[PDB]
Amino acid sequence: MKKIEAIIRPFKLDEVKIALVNAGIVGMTVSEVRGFGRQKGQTYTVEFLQKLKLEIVVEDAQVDTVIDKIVAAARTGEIGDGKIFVSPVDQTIRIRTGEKNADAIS
Amino acid sequence: MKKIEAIIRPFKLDEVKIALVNAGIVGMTVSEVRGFGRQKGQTEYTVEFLQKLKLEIVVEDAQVDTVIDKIVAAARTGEIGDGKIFVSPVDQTIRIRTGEKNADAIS
Amino acid sequence: MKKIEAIIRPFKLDEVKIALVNAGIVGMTVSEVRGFGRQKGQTGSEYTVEFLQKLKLEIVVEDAQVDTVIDKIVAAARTGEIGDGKIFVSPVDQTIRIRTGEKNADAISAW
Ligand SMILES: Nc1ncnc2c1ncn2[C@@H]1O[C@H](COP(=O)(O)OP(=O)(O)OP(=O)(O)O)[C@@H](O)[C@H]1O
Ligand SMILES: Nc1ncnc2c1ncn2[C@@H]1O[C@H](COP(=O)(O)OP(=O)(O)OP(=O)(O)O)[C@@H](O)[C@H]1O
Ligand SMILES: Nc1ncnc2c1ncn2[C@@H]1O[C@H](COP(=O)(O)OP(=O)(O)OP(=O)(O)O)[C@@H](O)[C@H]1O
Ligand SMILES: O=C(O)CCC(=O)C(=O)O
Ligand SMILES: O=C(O)CCC(=O)C(=O)O
Ligand SMILES: O=C(O)CCC(=O)C(=O)O
Ligand SMILES: [Mg+2]
Ligand SMILES: [Mg+2]
Ligand SMILES: [Mg+2]
Repeated sequence: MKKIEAIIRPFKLDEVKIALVNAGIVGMTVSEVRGFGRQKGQTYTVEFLQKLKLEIVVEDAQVDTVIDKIVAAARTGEIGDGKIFVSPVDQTIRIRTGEKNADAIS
Repeated sequence: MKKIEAIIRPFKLDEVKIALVNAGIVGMTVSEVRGFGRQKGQTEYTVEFLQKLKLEIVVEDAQVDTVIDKIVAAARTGEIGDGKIFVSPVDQTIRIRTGEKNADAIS
Repeated sequence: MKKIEAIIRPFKLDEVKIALVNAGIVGMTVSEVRGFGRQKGQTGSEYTVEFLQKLKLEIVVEDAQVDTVIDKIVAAARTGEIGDGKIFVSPVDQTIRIRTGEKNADAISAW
């Protein structure tokens, strides 16, 4: 299991969501963040820009799927399109039922 | 060391916090997020986000099952959307005020 | 690759941003969070555990930069009073820059 964290432009949320659900990736967590990349917030002094952070936990088999769909959906081709961080998840538990791992993600 | 990340119904934060603290787990970070799971935002094609709270608690390996059990007992209501919990590795914890590390930075 | 998460006092954001960028650490994500540590949101006695406003910094870097990031975070954010903050380091398997599809070292670099 992996966690996928993607920072994207806020207006791209809808397209990203649709692309993931259509590919059978259903379950994600969204929050509001500010940030900068290599260009230090310049569309020198350094600025933070509004972004959205998507968090998506899946089975290792699905990681490349999640990455492609976000990239396809979030790319405009201008600087500040986002960045994606894949990190390990040791264990997932659904709270309602107590199911673990594969059963908690499907 | 591990990070436990629990997404829960917002109203359940108080109970969750007291349960954790009374079990000796003391240090957590909370943020407002939106989300959906399997049922796509529906309690009732469409997919919607609902407001959830995300709890992050970094603890030692030996405390993980305690954190999980306490969050589950406090957070469950019995209905879809009760939450989900992810445990992930943490290499290093550092207390900024003293520069203390790891077990002494969590204790 | 490591993710550094630092929970700091909100008014320290600028000092941290300056210290880090000047050390060659350029790329960061900030969010608003609430928290308590060992002293349970406190500072007469007091009985409720309270959440206080904090900022979460997330900085992904190459392994060779972890020490610099911690040093600069400590120096910028410390005040000597409780609640100064906590830093968590955790592994990153893969980084992808969405504009180009560059990965890992390229996608963390300034190039
Ligand atoms: N190393 C990093 N660590 C944590 N967050 C980062 C990092 N790099 C970028 N971010 C976050 O991702 C957002 C998007 O970054 P961005 O797309 O600007 O990356 P970039 O490397 O500058 O690529 P580009 O050249 O296409 O702009 C940033 O505003 C910030 O939130
Ligand atoms: N795979 C996932 N990745 C990231 N976040 C998730 C995932 N699944 C759920 N979440 C987050 O946890 C929240 C609660 O999920 P929820 O409890 O509805 O999970 P579920 O698997 O659908 O279980 P249930 O059948 O009990 O609803 C979601 O709104 C979302 O924020
Ligand atoms: N074990 C933990 N897990 C998750 N978040 C934590 C933990 N400990 C602290 N935090 C977060 O970091 C913030 C600052 O912590 P704080 O500096 O008060 O740590 P401390 O251990 O109490 O050290 P000090 O004695 O200097 O106050 C908290 O408000 C909370 O957001
Ligand atoms: O965030 C943007 O839209 C442009 C600025 C940028 O790419 C950056 O700060 O890295
Ligand atoms: O989040 C809720 O309270 C109901 C919706 C749900 O369970 C889901 O989207 O998976
Ligand atoms: O967060 C603060 O500024 C003081 C309270 C504190 O240190 C804590 O809850 O651990
Ligand atoms: Mg950029
Ligand atoms: Mg659900
Ligand atoms: Mg404290």
